Amino acid sequence: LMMHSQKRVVVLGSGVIGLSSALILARKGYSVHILARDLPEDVSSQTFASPWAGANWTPFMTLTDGPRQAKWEESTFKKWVELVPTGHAMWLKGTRRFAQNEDGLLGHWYKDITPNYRPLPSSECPPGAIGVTYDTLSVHAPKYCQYLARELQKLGATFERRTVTSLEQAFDGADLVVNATGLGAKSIAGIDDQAAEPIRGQTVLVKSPCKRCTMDSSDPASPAYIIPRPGGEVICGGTYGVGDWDLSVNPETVQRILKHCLRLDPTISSDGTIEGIEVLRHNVGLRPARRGGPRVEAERIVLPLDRTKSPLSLGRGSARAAKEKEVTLVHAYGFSSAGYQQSWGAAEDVAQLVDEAFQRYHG
Amino acid sequence: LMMHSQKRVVVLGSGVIGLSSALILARKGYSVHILARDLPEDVSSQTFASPWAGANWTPFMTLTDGPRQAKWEESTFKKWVELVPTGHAMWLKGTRRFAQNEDGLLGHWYKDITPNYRPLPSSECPPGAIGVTYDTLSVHAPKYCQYLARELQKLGATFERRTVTSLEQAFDGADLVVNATGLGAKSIAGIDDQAAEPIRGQTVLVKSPCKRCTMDSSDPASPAYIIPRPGGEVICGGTYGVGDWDLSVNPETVQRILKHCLRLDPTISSDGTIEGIEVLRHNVGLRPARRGGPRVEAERIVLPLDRTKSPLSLGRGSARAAKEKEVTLVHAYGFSSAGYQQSWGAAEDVAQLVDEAFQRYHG
Ligand SMILES: [C][C]([N])[C@]1([O])=O[O@@-]23[C@@]45=[C]C([C])=C([C])[C]=C426N2=[C@@]4(C(=O)[N]C(=O)N=C4N5[C][C]([O])[C]([O])[C]([O])[C]OP([O])(=O)OP([O])(=O)O[C][C]4O[C](N5[C]=NC7=C5N=[C]N=C7[N])[C]([O])[C]4[O])[O-]2136
Ligand SMILES: [C][C]([N])[C@]1([O])=O[O@@-]23[C@@]45=[C]C([C])=C([C])[C]=C426N2=[C@@]4(C(=O)[N]C(=O)N=C4N5[C][C]([O])[C]([O])[C]([O])[C]OP([O])(=O)OP([O])(=O)O[C][C]4O[C](N5[C]=NC7=C5N=[C]N=C7[N])[C]([O])[C]4[O])[O-]2136
Repeated sequence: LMMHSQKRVVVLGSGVIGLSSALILARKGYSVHILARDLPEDVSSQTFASPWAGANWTPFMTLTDGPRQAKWEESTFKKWVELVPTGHAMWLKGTRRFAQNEDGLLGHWYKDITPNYRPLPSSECPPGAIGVTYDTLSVHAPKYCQYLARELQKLGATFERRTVTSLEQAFDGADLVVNATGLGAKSIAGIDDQAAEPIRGQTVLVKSPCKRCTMDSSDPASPAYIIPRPGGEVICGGTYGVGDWDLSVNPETVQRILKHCLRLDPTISSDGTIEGIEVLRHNVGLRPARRGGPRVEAERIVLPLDRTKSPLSLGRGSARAAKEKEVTLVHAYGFSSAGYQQSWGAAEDVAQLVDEAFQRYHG
Repeated sequence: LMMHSQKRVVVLGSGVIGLSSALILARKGYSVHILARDLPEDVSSQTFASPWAGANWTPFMTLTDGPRQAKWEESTFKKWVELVPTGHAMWLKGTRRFAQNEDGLLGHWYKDITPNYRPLPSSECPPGAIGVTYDTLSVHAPKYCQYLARELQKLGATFERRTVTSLEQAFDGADLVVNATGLGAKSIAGIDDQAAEPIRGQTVLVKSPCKRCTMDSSDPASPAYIIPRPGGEVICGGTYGVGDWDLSVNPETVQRILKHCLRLDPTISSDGTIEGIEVLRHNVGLRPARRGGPRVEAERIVLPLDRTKSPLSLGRGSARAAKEKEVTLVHAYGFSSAGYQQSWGAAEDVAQLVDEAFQRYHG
């Protein structure tokens, strides 16, 4: 007769959001099992977003438009500062950010977070653009997820490859699931979220000692960015193809991205020419976005599902029947272009929802 | 000092085409190694087509439009007949095929292949449609690939998971590669085929003892088909979304497919109603098609690649340089909606090209 945990949770999804959420829960003493199709070793899989990110910290919203996003970003910056000594995050000093106009600088809301924030002179911007410079942070996206997974191993979390088609498959050995499935949320019966949408991102991974980050949103016909990452490499971008599921490399996009990034910073090349860029890989990932913004909230659901709950329910629609339990589903998906930079703060909010649900519903 | 093989080949890709090609080569005494991202155990992976097929034998072209396709189909039918005794293929007796008009019956070219071919009376067709009936064959798509893989194991072929980005990575231990990469052919440097395109197919897998196949192309607003497969299950379709990469399940498509299939055959349900259909899974796969039709041909290529051969070449465009060898690349991709029904005949043509290349170029 042993004393077993009364704090079991399943995390569905093993991208940066599921991993971060799992880790804070494990630290809080929950017994965590991670169920996912794609795991941190899957460093070239296009069926999840996390391998493909820069990943730097670049706020995209005003406070009024994105209050949660700012909270989550501010919290994650603090965490990444703590990771610099051990090399899991890296300073991007003197990052340059260009916008079409003052509005695109988002009210400068993050100016107390990124050190050394200040305007750039027009001489330091693309023609007709406006700019600021500051010190930000980046992580090596696949290696950061693998780090989180090692931390999870030590805290007793376990992992299992599974592809779920209906929610009851996740409510396996726990009465609370964290839904961190990115795009998958649309096609799981009992979630069925039609608002989930991809935002396609093509990049070129380059070998370069360049440690300068440049974020250029001043040309609406050509998104571009240069994001150095731990390790001797730079990610050159990019695209933001809303609703585009295409996983193939566009060769014309390659040329546009490299020409534009070269204009922003010639040192990404050996000799300043497109031909001097040492290309390591051409990449395409689908950012998991959501019309109406990221979903971070707790829902109570009755199982089994019926066709009345979900058009995708399995079995005969004719059912209604069977055993019947109520469970808690804590959503955490739709982070779009900002899942890494929001991940720690989002995870903190997920863990708070789990604590509150446990108090109300789980004894 | 042992006598080693002088007949090494790599097959790049492990869908039905790569597997079939590998198997005929192994039978011919080649030493075959299969390199692929997705292998036959990956029965729910959306990054290749082969898990998702019906798979039945339904010619789609006239002889004049598709001479190779007909050759390949006729050969594969003979092979599948040979597989019926051991349960790897199944007769679909009294299959019904509906078309909008006589032209859609393709000149009846296959009437000596499928037993019991004859016209249907209009009373047996959707209103305004024309029809024929015949006996055809189907295989269980994922299990058929797993069968081929067991046959390959016995003949000494080996497998390795790899995702290739540039052709030299495949020319590993062999001077001849079979390129059976489906959609992947567009994004591998040294192949770069912009004509590769997906054709998206959504289906509903249903549990039903129904053994009747119905193929309905008489409604251009609603493709539909019911394909029984070994095992107690039927695949209900479908869609043909040319150029559509969307991997998510469309709930409105579910309703259209089930309503239309029910009109064609009520016995897919327990009680003849949509609600009586026992749904096992909702599926989306991308057929690997190609503008200009399937590509089955042998090319000679110099390695290393340079930026002049491929916009996606790795390293600096500035290169031209390095060791330099010529190798043989035998293409086998772009089979669209007909890769299973063409697979054996296509493999026979691949193996002939390999024999001829070996004679001319490989000693
Ligand atoms: C500049 C920037 N920002 C940009 O560009 O944007 O972006 C990214 C992405 C991409 C694609 C790119 C190209 C880039 C990048 N970069 C970054 C940065 O820098 N930063 C940040 O922050 N971010 C970013 N990004 C974005 C990201 O990536 C995102 O957001 C994330 O990753 C997201 O995450 P999550 O949410 O976690 O998601 P994922 O990863 O996708 O994962 C999912 C999961 O789940 C699973 N599943 C699904 N479904 C299912 C499942 N399982 C089971 N069953 C079912 N059914 C999967 O598998 C996984 O695990 O930028
Ligand atoms: C009625 C009919 N016909 C229709 O509907 O159409 O179709 C299919 C499909 C689908 C999707 C569906 C839904 C259905 C179905 N079905 C069938 C029938 O019935 N019959 C026939 O014949 N067919 C069919 N189908 C179609 C099929 O599926 C196809 O064609 C095939 O599968 C194709 O094959 P292949 O060519 O082999 O391809 P895949 O599978 O995709 O594979 C590929 C491979 O490769 C690899 N990769 C790529 N990339 C790469 C790689 N590796 C390495 N590296 C790189 N980069 C992959 O992974 C694999 O392995 O019907």
